[PDB]
Amino acid sequence: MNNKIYFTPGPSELYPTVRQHMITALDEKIGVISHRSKKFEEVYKTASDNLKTLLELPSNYEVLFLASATEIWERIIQNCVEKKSFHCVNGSFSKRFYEFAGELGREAYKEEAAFGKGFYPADITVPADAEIICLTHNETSSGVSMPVEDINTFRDKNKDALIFVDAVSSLPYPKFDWTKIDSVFFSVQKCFGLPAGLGVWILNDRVIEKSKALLAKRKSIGTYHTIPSMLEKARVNQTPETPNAMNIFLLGKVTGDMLQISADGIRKQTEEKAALINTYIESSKVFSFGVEDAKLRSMTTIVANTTMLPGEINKILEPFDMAVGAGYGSKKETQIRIANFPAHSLEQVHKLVQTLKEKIG
Amino acid sequence: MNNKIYFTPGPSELYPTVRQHMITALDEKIGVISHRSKKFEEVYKTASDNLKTLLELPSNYEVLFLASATEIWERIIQNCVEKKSFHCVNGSFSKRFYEFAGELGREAYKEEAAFGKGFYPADITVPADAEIICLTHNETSSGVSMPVEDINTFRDKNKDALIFVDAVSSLPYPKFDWTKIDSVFFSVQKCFGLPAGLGVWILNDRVIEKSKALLAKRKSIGTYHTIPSMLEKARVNQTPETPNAMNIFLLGKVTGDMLQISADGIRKQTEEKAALINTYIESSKVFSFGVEDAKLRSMTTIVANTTMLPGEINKILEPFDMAVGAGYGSKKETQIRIANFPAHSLEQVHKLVQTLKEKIG
Repeated sequence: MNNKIYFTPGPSELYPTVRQHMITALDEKIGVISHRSKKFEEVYKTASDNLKTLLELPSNYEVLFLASATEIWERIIQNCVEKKSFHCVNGSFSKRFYEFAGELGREAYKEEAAFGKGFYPADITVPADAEIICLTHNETSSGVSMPVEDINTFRDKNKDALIFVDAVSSLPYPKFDWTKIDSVFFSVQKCFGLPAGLGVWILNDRVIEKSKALLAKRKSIGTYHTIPSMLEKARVNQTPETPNAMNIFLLGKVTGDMLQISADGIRKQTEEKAALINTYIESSKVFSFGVEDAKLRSMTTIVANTTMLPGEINKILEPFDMAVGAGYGSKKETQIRIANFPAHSLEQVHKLVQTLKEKIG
Repeated sequence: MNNKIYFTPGPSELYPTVRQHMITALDEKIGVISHRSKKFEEVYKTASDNLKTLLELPSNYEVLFLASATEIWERIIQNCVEKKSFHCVNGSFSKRFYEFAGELGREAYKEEAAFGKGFYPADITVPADAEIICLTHNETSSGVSMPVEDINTFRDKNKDALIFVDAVSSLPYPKFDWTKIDSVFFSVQKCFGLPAGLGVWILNDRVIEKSKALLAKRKSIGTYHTIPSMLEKARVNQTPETPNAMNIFLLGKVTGDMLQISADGIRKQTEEKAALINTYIESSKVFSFGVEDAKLRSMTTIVANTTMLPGEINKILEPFDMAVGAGYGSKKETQIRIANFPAHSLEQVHKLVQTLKEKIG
């Protein structure tokens, strides 16, 4: 029995109801039913509808299921970019997405900020010939966010561009204005508290139409995971290929649970936990903020500079059945990353902070 | 509690140990651990090694994990075909794979047999400029197989071509001669008895080298799921993106179970069940063979023509806690499809046949 609580930024601690929901999945033989069955269609619709409700999506948006967020990066470029994209790059994830454009033979503009820093939109312009704008709400590697108010400044910079937001390590925390962007995506092993194995692509009419326009130009936009392919199946509560039904099932159940709290309720809970952690960092003799600009510090993946090795910190936390993440990549010995996801309770965070205060200081 | 036994050809009845293995997964927090952790590397290696052992793969082959078999169709063409492929097409799955080539801008040769029929290699030639040969060991839509002895005839028809075999609905039944082909693939929701959400691509040095050659020619071969990308990670017991750890875990456990029986043992078990079913079809007043040539009838997905509607058959079977598949597509009212996978026991098949004999005849 693994009793350790993981404050790691994805995969992470499973949403607390997942165990019982998985037992239900096994009992109901969710893993056995046909992906073409009425029962599967019901499972699909529950997850799709619950996301639309939780995220308050308008009628011009659709929800599509894929294998991973990384897959979604690829599909965005294949379906929606003929020649050029524009990317805000400030860390490892936003950088990799930018790199995909070139690997796929496209030309990408890059607006870059140093690792540990964010963006100041007043200073940013977007070339007119950029077809899409790729923003990262939460750069998980560095702990920097692009708040919704900043995201909202991009629409007028290039009115015709399709705006995509990576909220992989933050949704459902940000509350988007769906009229100012065109698409958001995530995968389920971060704030949704599921095992990895499912990506979710939320996209609007403008995105769909762009894919259809490229296909009409006799450009290949893919195969099974073209937007039209996925859309045709989504309209009958299905997927083109046999999907990860277990996760679609679990997602509908967890989102149901989330709806009982409400998205705003979860947001408040997220903020209360972040405040506990940040208050401790304000006076810690070991930890300091990994991101200088307080407005741009992530509420969901809190990155702290540390004078102590993360390995040493985790060794101290082990007897207390807790673990935090180490810094990303080359920061693995100089920062920690504390996941603050819905799966993490106030009491768990309280225990973490108290333990850190007492044993690390 | 869903107590019905599903003889459906994928998804299908879970391997009998899956329930307890899933409980272990939950207990060990397999869904929580990092995909970059030593523990994950161990899980990965167990699944990879067990497949190499079970399938008796030689040293020039590697095992790669993807999201689905359908994804693998796409990746084969992207990574390995510059201009032209060759496909044997005799049903819905083999047809769709063939269609992907054109959707991706390639030109595909098609060797076609009617639905319900198979191939006679003596009569088949492969153009020299075909870069790959795509064979389907088990055409799940029609219940027709291409036995290994027939598969083996292709190597000399085009020595330089890469030979790919779709064994999605049959592995581990066929026993391939790995020197006469270059790659095989499957997904886990058929004979491996897992919930859907994992594809497996087994490929050799020749396949790997072709991908590297195309990339060198300055052709895009993809992004996260290029062969080199996947290979680099496979060599450290990882994947490029966050994968379906639950299924990688379950796959290693089930393959462990399978190894205790042995692949040849499972083959004998498969044959014994098929014989029970086929003996009944020989004298049934309702069922007849969906495939005329006995040599080409599938041992894993048995297709029978039926004078009774599958819906009526299943209504009769319902009180007995069993179900069979209906015919594929336009055959949904005139054929049934009986899955005979490792998950189905001799006693279960015996119960099915006895019930059919007694109630249908």
